[PDB]
Amino acid sequence: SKKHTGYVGLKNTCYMNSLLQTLFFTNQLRKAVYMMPTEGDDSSKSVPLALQRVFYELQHSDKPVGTKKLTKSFGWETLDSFMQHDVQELCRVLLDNVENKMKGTCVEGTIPKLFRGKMVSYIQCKEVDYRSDRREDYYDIQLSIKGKKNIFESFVDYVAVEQLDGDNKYDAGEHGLQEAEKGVKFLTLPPVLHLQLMRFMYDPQTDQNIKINDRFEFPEQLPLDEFLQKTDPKDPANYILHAVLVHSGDNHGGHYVVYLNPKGDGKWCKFDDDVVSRCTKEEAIEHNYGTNAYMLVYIRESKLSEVLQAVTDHDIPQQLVERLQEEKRIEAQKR
Ligand SMILES: O=C([C@H]1Cc2cc(Cl)cc(-c3ccnc4cc([C@@](O)(CO)CCl)sc34)c2O1)N1CCNCC1
Ligand SMILES: [Zn+2]
Repeated sequence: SKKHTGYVGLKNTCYMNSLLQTLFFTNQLRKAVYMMPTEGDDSSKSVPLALQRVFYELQHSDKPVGTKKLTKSFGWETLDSFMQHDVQELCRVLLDNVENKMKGTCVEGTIPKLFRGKMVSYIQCKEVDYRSDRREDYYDIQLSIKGKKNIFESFVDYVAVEQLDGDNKYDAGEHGLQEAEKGVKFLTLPPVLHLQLMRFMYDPQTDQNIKINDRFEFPEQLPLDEFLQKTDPKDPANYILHAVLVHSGDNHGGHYVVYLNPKGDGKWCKFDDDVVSRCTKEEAIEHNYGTNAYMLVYIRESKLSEVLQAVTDHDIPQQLVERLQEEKRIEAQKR
C-alpha cells in the first residue's frame, strides 16, 4: 500500500516482481527508460514500452501494478519459462532490450554506465615467458558461497590464483605442456553492482542440482579496493547495500520477496508482491542469511546521488503520458 510506505507493489511470475522493483528504484535507469523513443512501437510486442508502463504505473498508481503485458512482450508467459532461466538471465533479457532501444538517442550508453564493469582473465606460465590475457566486460557477478562465511571471502575466492600442475598443466602449444597460474582480476567495478550468490551446485551421486541453505553474511557498507588492481584515492570502491532478493519454501514453487532501501538512507521496506510494508535493517540484512538471499544489489557511494537522483512526473515525456492514459481510459470502459 502507498499510504504507509510511499511505494506500491506488483501483482502475480516467480522472481520478476523482485527484479522489477530493484530496477525501478535504480532511478537513473528509470529516467532513461522514460526517455526511450517508443511512440512508433506496438503496444503488445514492445518490451521497452511494457517496462515504461510498469515503471509509469509503479510511480503513479495507488493500487498494485500489472505485469501481464510485460510477460507477453518477451514470450515468458508460462511458469516453466521462468523456471528454466535464472534472475541474471532475466536481467540480461530486459536490459539488452532497453540498451538497444536507447542506441542512437540522447540516453544511449545508460545500461553500461550503470551496470558494465571490466575484468582481466589471465594465464601466466611460471617457468617460461608466456602470458595470455582477455579483457572481458560484465554486467553481473555470480559469487560462490559454499564454505564461504561472507562477501569478502567470496570476492577472495573469485580472484584466487588457481595453480595448474601435474595432471592439469597448461597447454602452451609451441612451448608445450607448462606449469602455470590461472586467475581473474577486476579492473573496474560499476556504479550499480548486481551480485548473485551461488545457491545451487552439482551433486554427482544424484545426477541433479541441490540447494545450499548455508548462512552467508553481507554488510551494509562493502569496501572493494583490495579486489581492484589500480585503486583511485579520489574515488574509493565503497558500496552501500541497496536491495536483497530472497527465496523461501521448496524449489518447484515457493515464495519470492525483495527487500529494498530505495533512497540509500537505511530506511528499509519489504516488497512481498502487492503488500509493500516497512521493516528494520535487521529483517532486510541480518535475518536473510540462513530462507536464503540469492541476489544482492550494491550502489557505489560516490555514484549514489546520481544513481538514486530524484525522479518527478516532469521526467516522463508528454507523448508517453498521453499514450499510457489513453490505454487506461479505453481499458476501464469495456463492459
Ligand atoms: O530452483 C529454482 C527456484 C528456487 C530457488 C531458490 C533459491 Cl535460494 C534461489 C533461486 C533463484 C532464482 C532466480 N535466480 C537464481 C540464480 C541463482 C544462481 O545461484 C545460479 O544462477 C546465481 Cl549464481 S539461484 C536463483 C530459486 O529459484 N529454479 C530452478 C533454476 N532456475 C530458477 C528457478
Ligand atoms: Zn543484473
